Amino acid sequence: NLSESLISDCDNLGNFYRGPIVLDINKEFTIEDVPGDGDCFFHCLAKQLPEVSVSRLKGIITSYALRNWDTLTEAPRFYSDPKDYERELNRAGYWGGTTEAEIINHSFGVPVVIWTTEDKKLTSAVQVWTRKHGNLPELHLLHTGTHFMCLAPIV
Repeated sequence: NLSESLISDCDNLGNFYRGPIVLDINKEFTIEDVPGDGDCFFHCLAKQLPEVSVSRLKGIITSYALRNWDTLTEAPRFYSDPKDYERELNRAGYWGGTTEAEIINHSFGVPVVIWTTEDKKLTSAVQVWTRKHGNLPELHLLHTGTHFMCLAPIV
């Protein structure tokens, strides 16, 4: 259940893949609650990036958006320009999600896999950014209700 194994069951939607995939969360994954002031996205990914704190992650994302707006898709769809995005992203209560997942994928190069669940027991869908460069281990998340948890395939 790493990124490349999932995409044949997804649609290729350009900058990411997405597909309905229904897996038993308790049977297939380990999941972890991580606190946060927003929706837990940044703490979850800071945990999975061992040399990167929450504040450093936001700084990397901010810089990447300022310098790579022409090659991003999600942030430019929802924000007028990188300055507008920087102002919102850097509020303490900002809710992270797919917009930052793309920036993390492009900046660190790492695959990002976000599973969604509607009933908290089975997944309903997965969204996948495939590797862009480097050899960092994949970042996986579960999006449940209005928050994110860390996720890893059971070994």
